[PDB]
Amino acid sequence: RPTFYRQELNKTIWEVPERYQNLSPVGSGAYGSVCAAFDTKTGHRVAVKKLSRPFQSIIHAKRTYRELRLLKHMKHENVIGLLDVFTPARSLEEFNDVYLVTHLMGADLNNIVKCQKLTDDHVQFLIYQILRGLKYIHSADIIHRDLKPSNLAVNEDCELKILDFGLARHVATRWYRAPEIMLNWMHYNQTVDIWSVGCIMAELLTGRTLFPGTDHIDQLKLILRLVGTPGAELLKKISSESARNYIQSLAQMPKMNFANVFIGANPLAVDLLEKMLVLDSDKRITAAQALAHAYFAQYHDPDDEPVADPYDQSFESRDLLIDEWKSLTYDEVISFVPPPLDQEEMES
Ligand SMILES: CNC(=O)c1cc(-n2ncc3cc(Nc4c(F)cccc4Cl)c(COC)cc32)cs1
Ligand SMILES: CCCCCCCCO[C@@H]1O[C@H](CO)[C@@H](O)[C@H](O)[C@H]1O
Ligand SMILES: CCCCCCCCO[C@@H]1O[C@H](CO)[C@@H](O)[C@H](O)[C@H]1O
Repeated sequence: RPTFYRQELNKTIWEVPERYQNLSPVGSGAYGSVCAAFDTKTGHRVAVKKLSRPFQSIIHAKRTYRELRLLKHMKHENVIGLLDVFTPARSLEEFNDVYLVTHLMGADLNNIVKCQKLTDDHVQFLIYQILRGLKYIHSADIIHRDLKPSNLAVNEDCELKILDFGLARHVATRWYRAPEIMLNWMHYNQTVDIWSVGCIMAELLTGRTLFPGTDHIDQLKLILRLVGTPGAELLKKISSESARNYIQSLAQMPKMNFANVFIGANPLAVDLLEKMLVLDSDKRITAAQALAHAYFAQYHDPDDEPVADPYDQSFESRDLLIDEWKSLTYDEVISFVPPPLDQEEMES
């Protein structure tokens, strides 16, 4: 067991192994509090995330366990991978905090979009990497649920990683969210993530948020203006008569021609955007289909787009006591094994 030390940053107490020095805040959010640090054992900068009140309620306890299970499973070049997991607790009875460590990226995608106007080639490589990491996530029967520029970060080579997963089941921008999430549809497709990819791609191409809604209804207002009011084939799938009547009451909006909306973009990029930003989720392109789209011809390698090991998420169906959730999390902390050092990291 390493020696821990305590330190206050922007009003939150941090207790970490001595290996981690130079703690500086990165951000404070609903996910948790996040610091940058220098890992004196590896010589790399890391991001450290302290779970906020992990066992305050059944919901929070399950959500803590969910996040740790998820992150322990993720081993892919374009997905956040866990370098370390620790708690200052010496015993399960003392167990009340969880810290998660990953490599510190250079910049998130809000900062790249504000820093430069990306070339088409850059947009290809960034979106390709998101879809590559997404193929992996969907292959484990996971929906990310919260792809957005601040959950996407890159290094000096524009190598990209998908970060924090959406932990809601059954503060946080709406701008990249699939309309069916906002409307309580309840049996979501993995293609909610594909909707979010399309919103991101649009923004990378234009420099501007595609759908910057002011609130929940505005968000859907802006979506329907671009993709149109729902077609007959989609209306067939909506049980509620009152819901259909309200839609039929709207000013009927046609789908806009994306070639005109994104005028100047690579026609292949526009074609791919049309296949992502479809209202009907059954008709959105999948991550694996999108990687085979001609827009990615320069980067697509069918033999280097790996899939995930099966992911046992039978826990999602459990209703357990808070003490069991806390206990199962603690077992996961204890059993964690750090990945190996890279080959490039060692010499002769
Ligand atoms: C110079 N560098 C920069 O400015 C930036 C670096 C990053 N960056 N790099 C990695 C990383 C990981 C997380 N989350 C996290 C974590 F900290 C630890 C373990 C697990 C997880 Cl999911 C977050 C917070 O989520 C938004 C930001 C992160 C973002 S801007
Ligand atoms: C008031 C206008 C809102 C329109 C929202 C679309 C209605 C979505 O409603 C959904 O329809 C699904 C299929 O019938 C059901 O499975 C879901 O329970 C229901 O919420
Ligand atoms: C009708 C109000 C505007 C929102 C349209 C969103 C339609 C999303 O598409 C729907 O996704 C559901 C899964 O969530 C599927 O069950 C439905 O089959 C599919 O049509």
